[PDB]
Amino acid sequence: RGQVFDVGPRYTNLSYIGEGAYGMVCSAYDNVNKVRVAIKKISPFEHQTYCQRTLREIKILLRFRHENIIGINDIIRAPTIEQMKDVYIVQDLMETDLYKLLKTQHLSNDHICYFLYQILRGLKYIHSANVLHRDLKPSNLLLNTTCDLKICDFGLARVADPDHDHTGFLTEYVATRWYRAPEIMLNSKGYTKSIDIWSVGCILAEMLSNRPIFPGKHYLDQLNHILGILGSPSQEDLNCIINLKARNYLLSLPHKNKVPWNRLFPNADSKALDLLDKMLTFNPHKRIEVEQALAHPYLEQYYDPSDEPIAEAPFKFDMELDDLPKEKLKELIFEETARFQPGY
Ligand SMILES: O=C(N[C@H](CO)c1ccc(F)c(Cl)c1)c1cc(-c2n[nH]cc2-c2cccc(Cl)c2)c[nH]1
Repeated sequence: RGQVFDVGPRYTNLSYIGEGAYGMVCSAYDNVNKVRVAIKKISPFEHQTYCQRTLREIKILLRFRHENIIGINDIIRAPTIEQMKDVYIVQDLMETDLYKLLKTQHLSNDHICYFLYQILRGLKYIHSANVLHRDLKPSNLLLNTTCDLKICDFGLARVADPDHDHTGFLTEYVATRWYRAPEIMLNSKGYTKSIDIWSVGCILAEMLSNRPIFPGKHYLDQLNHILGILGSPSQEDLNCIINLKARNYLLSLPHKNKVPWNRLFPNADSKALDLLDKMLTFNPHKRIEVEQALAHPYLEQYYDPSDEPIAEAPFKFDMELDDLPKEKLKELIFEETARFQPGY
């Protein structure tokens, strides 16, 4: 089962937790700190896109330190670049993720409130570093037995660049469909923080209902679902969309009215539906920002600005990775991981 999982002398006792495209995660015993950790094997070097997501996660996570964000406490790889085929990343061990919880567990308002807070608290740190996660969703939210939440997988994360956000209509995207903001299908590259707030809103809705709020089955169908609930965008909102093919598509649509949140979520806290509304606002300029969300009445019993830390060192203009070849991406992954080598 546990294939070629070659963590050195330090980590023993492996258990298969899960898999993915180009890697595997197992639990293991840290014979140094005596604590049982999580280790993720990565085999990305064949594809440039994988090397690009591996490099992004490592640069960022090594520079981040926050309780609601997953850490990288160690990295294991071959001593030379020629010999390095895989990379192992040691990270926090968490019992489950939110995606698995929503399948079998119904969350109490208290849990929804607490999970939401921790997501926003950690998102604040990320955004304060001028970084967008860009792939927030239930499966990227980890929980332990005492319901501590940590955000993971920054393979899609980018440095904010709102000046280069505008793009054409139905422009290709990578992040998960159900949690994709409307503007992504319209005129946005997803380079503004408002992208994350939308996903978090979709996650809030899903926590109230245990099912996706906008479960589109393909690219354009995603927009249909969102507009089916939010209704036709106002004139003022349409004017913010200057692209003609995007505006005209929205104009070609029949008028639809807003479907009441309380109609969708009968048992839901009204304070929760009010915030949900602010998060799932069509216009990304009007959409609530992370610090407003934290200060929202629904999260009153947790809100504490001084206990909600921001990044010490924010990333500057984007990392320029989209350009470099696999070969150069492997070197950068090599040099970024050097510090964890005993020969260092
Ligand atoms: O980076 C992590 N996961 C990303 C996306 O979620 C990933 C999963 C597979 C893969 F093949 C890749 Cl490339 C990326 C991660 C999870 C845990 C992690 N601690 N404790 C438990 C886990 C865990 C929970 C559920 C499922 C898994 Cl599998 C692991 C650490 N780090």
